[PDB]
Amino acid sequence: VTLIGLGPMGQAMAGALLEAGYELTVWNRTKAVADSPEALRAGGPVLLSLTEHAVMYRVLGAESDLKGRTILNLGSDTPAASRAAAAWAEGHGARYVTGGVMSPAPGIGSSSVFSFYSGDRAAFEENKALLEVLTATDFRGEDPGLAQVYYQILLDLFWTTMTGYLHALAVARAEGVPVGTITPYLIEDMAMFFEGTSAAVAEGRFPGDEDRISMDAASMEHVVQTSRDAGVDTALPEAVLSLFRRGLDAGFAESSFARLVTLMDAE
Amino acid sequence: KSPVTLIGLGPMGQAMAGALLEAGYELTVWNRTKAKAEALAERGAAVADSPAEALRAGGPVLLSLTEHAVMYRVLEGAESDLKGRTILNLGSDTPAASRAAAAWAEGHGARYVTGGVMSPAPGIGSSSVFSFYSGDRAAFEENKALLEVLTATDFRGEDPGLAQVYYQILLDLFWTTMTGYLHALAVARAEGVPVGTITPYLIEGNDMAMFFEGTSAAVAEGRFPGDEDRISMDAASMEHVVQTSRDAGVDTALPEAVLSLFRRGLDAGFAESSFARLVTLMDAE
Repeated sequence: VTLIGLGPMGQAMAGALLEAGYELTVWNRTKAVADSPEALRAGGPVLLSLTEHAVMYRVLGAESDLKGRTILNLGSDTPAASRAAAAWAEGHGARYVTGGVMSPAPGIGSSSVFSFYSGDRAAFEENKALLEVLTATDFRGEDPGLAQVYYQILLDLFWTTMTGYLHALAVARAEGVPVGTITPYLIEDMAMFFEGTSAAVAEGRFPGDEDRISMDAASMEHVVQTSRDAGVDTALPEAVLSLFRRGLDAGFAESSFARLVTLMDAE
Repeated sequence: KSPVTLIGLGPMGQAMAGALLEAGYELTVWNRTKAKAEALAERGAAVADSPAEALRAGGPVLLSLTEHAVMYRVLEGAESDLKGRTILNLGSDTPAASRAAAAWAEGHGARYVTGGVMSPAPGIGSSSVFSFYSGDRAAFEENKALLEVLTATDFRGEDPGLAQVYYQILLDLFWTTMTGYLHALAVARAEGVPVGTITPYLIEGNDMAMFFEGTSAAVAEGRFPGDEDRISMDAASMEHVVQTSRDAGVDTALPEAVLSLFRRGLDAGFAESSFARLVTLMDAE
């Protein structure tokens, strides 16, 4: 097996592969082992863990050596970029599969994490056992963009939740509530709210029994004013309130919160 | 049996009234318009003719209003009747408003307790929900059993603002999370992934408890080592999220606002630090 890209994810992936008995070949620009991107010729599938797909085009003028190779791109980027990368690779005679690794670096050895895969079905199966060294696998289809669609959707919720968490902690600190005291309350049931919200969105109808945008908007005003009074930055909660206001402007006052999705949807 | 009075009959008040009736309390209510109370009167509630009369009924006084300013208006005729009463204000507002409301009430000889009810209306009465309380300790104890009819209780201290601090902190995370969830769903719909398919992944994909604990610990510490995860990478990750949304034609205001915080981190020189260090950009002076 060969691996290019030695950020934290790549180092962790390399270590798991070594510990599992694979004959690993790596190339990196830094000193920190193949002499050139040579690495493609080592014979294994080629794992990429780069910051973006644009890096793949730079790092690789070895395009002739792609013929007959299998590229497993485990770095994240847009679905469009992933589809373009696949087409480029296949144009030089390689097979291509996209991975969306749903774990931080320290989780890479573990049993509790998974990764999405999509692209070349045969190439995925040939390397499934190798990929299971890193995380459990979940192949979604032959469209090389699809694993990235899933990945980016989940990361969207993730980062929005985490920045909200930080803001909540900033309010706690500003109001004299210790981080150790508030943390268990922040941690402890979103599953229930998610399920009901998904159901309502699936339906098409957003009845205002259970919650109403006019009251939700007032609730969010109090959050923002509480942050202001405490002297904490209010950009994030204002952006959240901004969606509610848009709902009100659209005439949604008596509808449930879920109807706001129609303000975010594509045409 | 035991008497209780309630003012404010929006959804939350209506739910609270029903629970109290079902638990055998002698309830008295007052409202600006007579219609919303006839319903509870049919179920055995006394309806008072004025706010003053409602205060006199003899129980603790529960408030479930839209904001604390409303308390000053509806009780305008009735300040003299506050002497010796206990106010349990279960409506949400700012900590500063809650402190002011308590001081005013105490100035007219009442005791005051603040509630932050962590349940939607339909959950009132259930076993799985709780509420924060703060303010007058004795008054909380005297009415604890009554309050446990509505939700489990969690008394935090004598500062009448404190329960609202907790409440607002939690709602801050709650709404930010929920709007993110909606945005995620919009991307799913735009990209042709069915809501039923993506939903279990959104619910189960990342165990947030673990990330929260580690983030809190790091913030408690005071430094933010990038030796496993770093703001330059986190920023790039967020760029891909926003570009994915753009490509799909979905509204991008929310993910931009999230990205904006990472860019501020970069501008401040935080590229090599962990994500938690962004808290110092949000902190009070």
